[PDB]
Amino acid sequence: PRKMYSCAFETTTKVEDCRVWAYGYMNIEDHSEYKIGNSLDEFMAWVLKVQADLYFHNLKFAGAFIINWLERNGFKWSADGLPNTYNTIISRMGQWYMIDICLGYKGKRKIHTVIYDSLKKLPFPVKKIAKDFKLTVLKGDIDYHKERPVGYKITPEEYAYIKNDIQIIAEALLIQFKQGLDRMTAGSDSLKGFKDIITTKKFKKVFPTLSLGLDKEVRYAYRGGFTWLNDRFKEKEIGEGMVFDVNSLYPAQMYSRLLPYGEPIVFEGKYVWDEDYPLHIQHIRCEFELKEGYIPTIQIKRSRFYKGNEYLKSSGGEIADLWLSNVDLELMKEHYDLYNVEYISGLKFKATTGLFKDFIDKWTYIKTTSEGAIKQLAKLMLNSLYGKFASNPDVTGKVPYLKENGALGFRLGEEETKDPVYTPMGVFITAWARYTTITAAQACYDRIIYCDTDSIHLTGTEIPDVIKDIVDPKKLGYWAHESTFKRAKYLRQKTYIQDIYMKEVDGKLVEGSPDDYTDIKFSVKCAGMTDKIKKEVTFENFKVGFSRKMKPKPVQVPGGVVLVDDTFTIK
DNA sequence: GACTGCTTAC
DNA sequence: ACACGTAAGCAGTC
Repeated sequence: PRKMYSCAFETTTKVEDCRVWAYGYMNIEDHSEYKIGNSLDEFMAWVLKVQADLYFHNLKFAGAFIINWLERNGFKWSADGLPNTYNTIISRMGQWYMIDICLGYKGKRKIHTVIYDSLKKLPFPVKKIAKDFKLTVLKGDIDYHKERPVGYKITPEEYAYIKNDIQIIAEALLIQFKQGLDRMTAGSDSLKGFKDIITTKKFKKVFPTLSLGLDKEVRYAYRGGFTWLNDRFKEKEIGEGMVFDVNSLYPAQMYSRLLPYGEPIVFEGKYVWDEDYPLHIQHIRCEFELKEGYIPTIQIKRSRFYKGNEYLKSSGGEIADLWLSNVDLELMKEHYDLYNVEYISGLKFKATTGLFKDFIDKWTYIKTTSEGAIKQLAKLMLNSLYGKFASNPDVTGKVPYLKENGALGFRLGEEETKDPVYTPMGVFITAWARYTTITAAQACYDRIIYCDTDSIHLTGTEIPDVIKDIVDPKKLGYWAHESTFKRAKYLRQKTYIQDIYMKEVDGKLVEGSPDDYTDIKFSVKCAGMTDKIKKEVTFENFKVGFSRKMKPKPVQVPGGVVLVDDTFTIK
């Protein structure tokens, strides 16, 4: 039997002086078995003997400290699992999944302690896990800036906070492991849950392995959310308005859209219609013009002519090279005039609906019928599945080492390649989401202000008639009226403020309407702006210019990581 | 269009 | 071996 522990560090804040001042571990399966202490050597002496699986929330962070120690106490990075070495899975993007510390072997069997990221299983802050999973959480936090020299003694209150953090996550992990969700990541749990229901044998045949060449081509057609500000509202304080968003955008598409499967057939030129293979990805080159009355939908990245975040009113005298799904292209043909179109090549796929039916209604049932923890875990299964079909088969890692200056650096290791899952499915799921949002926006063209992925922001407070049929606050894939606002200011993409109408229901501040409301609530959405800076935003100062030197930046230094204060400015 | 290394929005 | 993202954005290095 292999033991699991929930762990945490607290650490100092000086660049010149970065160390652990307290540590905690708790047996996930026996919360009475735990220890708080003030020494890394002591923690790490234990790490090297428990021969168990450890979890930290945000392994990226405690990890820098762990590897700084390992490197100064006789360990080296090795992918081959030798004695006195450590292996890691750290992605190209600097996301941390594992630290495997090998001590040796008894017979064939490895003797080691593996450290994981509980954030990868439970992707929220600890405070929120507590609230949502109905677990005990203390209000407030440890005083972060506070002088703590070597041999600082942990106070009773800090012991309290440290014990509570590790317990919140112990209790949560355990509920998850008990539910069957034992894999490394929330995403791995979903996909395994989905494979379980359709069976591995069928999965392999319905979702075959494409070559790296084809996968890369399918991937040129893989895009995310539609994020668009109607430019007539740009940097202009408006009055009343309202926000609708879809109920579970992605699962909604998975439940009922025509989605691709099986071994694709490659074609040259322009796709020719085929009932048996009715979905396709088409490579074209063309010019185009937005028609009057229509929202733009063509966004061109990775070219020296745009400006990859703009949705374009026109191709501006240049030939646009793009790989598109048939959903993209059908929308695009209806919003634009496309001309001088060169149809190069493409793949076509067979298709069906309800490949995800059994999965989705299983966990939706579990969601509708359960409270707190299990309810959350059921949301987690539903929402973590689709992202995972389009997994990049390039798993080239990052390898840690100590730079000559005592701090932790990173080099890219060898090219590694895993088998492609089923990237076309990812292409179409997100294609359908976009179509859903854009056609709703366009139906409300005379009122639209903004969209971001699953949201449409409209002027005025009455529900528009074209939308009235597909609006319901609960039904999957329908639009829910989630808020109404008194006034708003949209600066650019992912950058807006709203004064939301709220009201008191059971003494709680919950969204209301303009013939209801008891109160207003200021709300700041602004990518890259950390919550402390948001408090400084007001309606008057929220504009290109706004700048505050209050932004934490984590920097590598000898010993570990330290948050340093940086500036955030709207440019 | 292509640095690194990080943030939030969804 | 084990490993969901895309998108839009700021600041500092060389």
